[PDB]
Amino acid sequence: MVTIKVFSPKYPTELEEFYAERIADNPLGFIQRLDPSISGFVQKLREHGGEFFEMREGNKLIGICGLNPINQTEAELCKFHINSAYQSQGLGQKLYESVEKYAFIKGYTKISLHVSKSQIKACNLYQKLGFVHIKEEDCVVTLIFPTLFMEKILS
Ligand SMILES: [K+]
Ligand SMILES: [K+]
Repeated sequence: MVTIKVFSPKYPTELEEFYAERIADNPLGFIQRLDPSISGFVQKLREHGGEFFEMREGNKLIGICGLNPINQTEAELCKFHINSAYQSQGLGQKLYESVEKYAFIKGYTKISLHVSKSQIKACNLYQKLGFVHIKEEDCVVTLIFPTLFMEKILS
């Protein structure tokens, strides 16, 4: 039974551990800009009016997804991460579709996101989910993070 809900920890550090496992899952050897802890992020997101979701297989946390309000009608998808062993079942898509229905019910008509240009598999999923390419920027930080900005209108 795959279940999607608002994230609720089984134990206080469950999210930290899940997130560290996702960051550790880097087989192509991409450079990583590490991120408060994810639990702090979630707390702040909820205080700002956002929401943070789990997907579980039985009791096992297998995915997460955040929604962060930009304004009255646009939300930003954030911290979207699936355990890569569940990528061929289309469970990333299942979690996103639940999150999207939630967004829609909440009065959002646009979801925006940004993603590293190196992350092919992620970009390909977002395309599959109906995100459209708006712009690329090499974000200077000197480290350059080539970044893809995408949106989806909801109906
Ligand atoms: K890289
Ligand atoms: K819903």
